[PDB]
Order: sequence, then C-alpha cells, then structure tokens
Amino acid sequence: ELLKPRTLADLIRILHELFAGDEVNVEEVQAVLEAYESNPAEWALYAKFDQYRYTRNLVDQGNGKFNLMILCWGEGHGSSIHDHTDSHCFLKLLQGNLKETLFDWPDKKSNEMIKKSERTLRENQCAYINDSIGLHRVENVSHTEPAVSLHLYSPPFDTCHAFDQRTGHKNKVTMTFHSKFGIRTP
Ligand code: NI
Repeated sequence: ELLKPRTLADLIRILHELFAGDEVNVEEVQAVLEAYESNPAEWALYAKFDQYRYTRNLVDQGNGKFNLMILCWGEGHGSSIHDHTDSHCFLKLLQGNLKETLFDWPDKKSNEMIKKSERTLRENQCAYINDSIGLHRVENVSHTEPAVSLHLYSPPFDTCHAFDQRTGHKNKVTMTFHSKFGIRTP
C-alpha cells in the first residue's frame, strides 16, 4: 500500500518502491509526492539559488528509473514553452507557488500559440504532465519571493524542446544540472 512519507528521505524511500518495475502508476506517484509534507531543512542542501534564471539540482538518480530534482525559483523566474521528451513529469511545490501556462502542440503554420488553460500551482500540491496531454510554461510570478519545486521525470531526460509563443517554432535544448547530490557542478 502507499504510505505517507514523513520526511524527504521517506519519500525517496517509497519512490524507489513505486518505480521498482517497468511501468508507472501515475496516480499513486502524485498522491505520495503530494503526501510528503515539505520540510525546508530536509531539502535545503539542494536548493541553491542563482540570481539570473532557474537552475536544476539533482537529488536522486532513481537507480536509472527516474531523475528526482529540485528547481529553485528566484523572483520573476520562469521557463520557456517546452515538452517532456515522451516521459512522465511530476512537479510538487516545496515552497511558494508557480504559474503554469498550458498550450497545445502547434499545428504547422508559423502561428502564435494561444494558451489553452492556466493555473497557480500551490505550495505542497503535486501536478503532472506528459507529451500526450500537451505543453506548458512554468513561472514564479512573484516580485519578492523565491519558489522551490520538486520534480520527478521518468524515464530520465536531459534534452527537450522550447516553443516560441508567437510562432509555434521549436528548438532542441540539452539541459544541465546546476548541482548533483548537494554539490555545485559547473
Ligand atoms: Ni516542464
């Protein structure tokens, strides 16, 4: 059965149990990620801020089944429009809130991308997205507050496309990890 993670350690524990196979029960993953109550002292080692944009901080490589990671968000920090490389994507807020702008995959004309829905992901909630559903932008709308979000991606992926909101054009991007296991990694 799915047990409540009492700490980030206990959450890491269950995740390795959930992905101990070949498929993914997205349902149970989102409930337990949501069930772990964020404890700042437990994940502060991974939340390394960068003044300019957001960064990705690896927390656990999931024995190859997934890359768990934390992405701090300075005031005003946000992403371009992107996809998730045919893999699952879970995003749980550990601190603050984030704006999520949903978009459909562009047709083919060099047309503007109109949002298909938006929402504020709240501190401690866990959302999910995958390519079949559609794309999204992530943005910390705050002017004086930093956000921290815990992401789960399976299978792991480092490359993905960004999409221009005015044309639907796409470009491949190969993301990098700011830190790995509580160590800066230039
Ligand atoms: Ni995303």
